[PDB]
Amino acid sequence: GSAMGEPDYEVDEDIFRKKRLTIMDLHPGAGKTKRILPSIVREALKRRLRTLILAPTRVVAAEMEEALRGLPIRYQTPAVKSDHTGREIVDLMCHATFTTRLLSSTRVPNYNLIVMDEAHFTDPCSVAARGYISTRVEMGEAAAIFMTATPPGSIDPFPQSNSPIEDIEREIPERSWNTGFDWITDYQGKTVWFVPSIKAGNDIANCLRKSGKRVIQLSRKTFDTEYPKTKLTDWDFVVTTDISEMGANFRAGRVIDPRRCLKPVILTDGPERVILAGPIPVTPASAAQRRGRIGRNPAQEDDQYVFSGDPLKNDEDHAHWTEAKMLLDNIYTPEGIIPTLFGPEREKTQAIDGEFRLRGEQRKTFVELMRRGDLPVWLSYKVASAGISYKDREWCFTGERNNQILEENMEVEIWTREGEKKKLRPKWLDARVYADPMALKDFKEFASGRK
RNA sequence: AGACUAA
Ligand SMILES: Nc1ncnc2c1ncn2[C@@H]1O[C@H](COP(=O)(O)OP(=O)(O)O)[C@@H](O)[C@H]1O
Ligand SMILES: [Cl-]
Ligand SMILES: [Mn+2]
Repeated sequence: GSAMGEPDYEVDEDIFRKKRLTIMDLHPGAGKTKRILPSIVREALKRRLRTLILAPTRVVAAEMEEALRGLPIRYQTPAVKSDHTGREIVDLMCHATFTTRLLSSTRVPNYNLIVMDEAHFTDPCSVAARGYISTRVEMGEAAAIFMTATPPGSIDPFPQSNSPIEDIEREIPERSWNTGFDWITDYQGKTVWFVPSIKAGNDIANCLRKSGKRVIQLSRKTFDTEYPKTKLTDWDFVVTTDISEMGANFRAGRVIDPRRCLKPVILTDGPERVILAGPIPVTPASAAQRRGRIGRNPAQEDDQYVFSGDPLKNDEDHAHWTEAKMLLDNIYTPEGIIPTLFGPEREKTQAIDGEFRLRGEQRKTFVELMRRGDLPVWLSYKVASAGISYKDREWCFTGERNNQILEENMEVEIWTREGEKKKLRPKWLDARVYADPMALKDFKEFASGRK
C-alpha cells in the first residue's frame, strides 16, 4: 500500500523475470514516472539488477530525476547534472541516446532490467530501441517494462484523467492575430500551447507577450534555461514544441492543441525522396498525450483542453517506420543476433528484413552522417549504402537537374573548402535538410566541407 | 518538422 504520492512498498516480483516484457498501460497522471518508476528502481537495486531507464525527451528525464533524487543513478543526459561514483548499476538516458550507443563503438552493458517510459514514442530511434529491447527479453537476457498511457494501436484521444477535463473544439491560430481570439487572453489560468515548430512558437509567444502575458518558450533550443522556469517561476503561457508532449507536470489549467504538424514522408513514385508533408492531423496517441498535460490534479476540477480538428491514426506513409528499420538492421546483440521490431510495430512498412544492413565501413559512415553530419536517418543511409565516405561531399553536387536546391527562388551555390563554386544539387533529396532556412544553412555548411 | 547529443 501507498499514500502521499510516495512509491509503493510492494512491487510484483514477476516484472523482474528474464523473458518477461511488462506493458504498463496506465492513464495520464496515474503515477507511472514519479511513483511506480521509483518503486521499480528501489526494488531493482535490492535485487542487484543492472538497470537501464529510458526517457524520450529531456522533459521526461527531468521529471524522472525529481522522482529518483538521492538514488545511486548514473544520468547520461545533459538534462541532469549529478555526482556519479562510476559504480552505479542504474543508468538513465534518452531513447535516442541508447540507440546511438547501440550503433556505435562501444559496448553497451548487458542490462538485466530495461525500463522504457513512453514506450509508444514514434521517433525512429525509439522504435529501433524497442526492437533491440524486446529481442533481449525474447532471448532470455533481460526483463523489460514498457510504460505508456497510449500503447501501439491506441485510438482514444480522450482517455481517463485524475480530474474532469472540459474538451472544447475551437479554431486555433497558427500565426499572430489581432482580433477574434479573445478566449485565449481572457482565460485567467495557466496555458500549455503546443506549436508544430519553433518558428511558429516564436510568432505566437511574441504575440502573447504584447498582451502583457508572461510567456515561457520550450523546445530543444531553450530547454536548459527555460524548463526550470516552468517549475520555479510564475507564468501565464508555456508555448511548446513536442518536447513537452509527454511526461510534463506543468501544474496548468488549459491545453491549446491545434492537433496538426509536418511529417517526413518517403515518396516512391519516381526517384525515392523525402518531403515534409502537411501540416497533417496528429495521431490519437499524440492528441491524448498533449491533452494529458492537464486534468492531472484531483484538487483542480475546471481544466480545459482546447483542440482543432480530428486526429489521423494512419501514419504508415511516415518516414519513421522505414528509418527505424534502417537503424535496427544495423544493431547487433553480442550473441550476434538480428533484432526484430517490437511485435505491435511490425509490418508498418513492407520492407524485407535485413535489407538495410550495411557492411562494416558503410555502417561507420552511416553513424557519422547522423551524429557528426546532423543528417536524417534516410539520407545518411542512402549516402552510406552508396559506398560514399563521410568526408566525400561530391554527392551534394552530382544530382540530376531537378534536385537543384532553391532559396528565395534562386539556385543555391556552395563555395567548397578547396575554393570551387558549385550548385547545391544533391543526389538524394531530403526536405528536412532544405525546407527550414536554418536547416539549409547547416546543410550548406555540410556541403562546403565545414562539417 | 520535431526529438536526441551518450561509451
Ligand atoms: N512537482 C509536482 N508537484 C505536485 N504534484 C505532482 C508533481 N509532479 C507530478 N505530480 C502529480 O503526481 C501524479 C502522477 O504523476 P506522474 O508520475 O508524472 O504521472 P504519469 O507518469 O502516469 O503521467 C500526477 O497527478 C501529477 O500531477
Ligand atoms: Cl501537473
Ligand atoms: Mn509520465
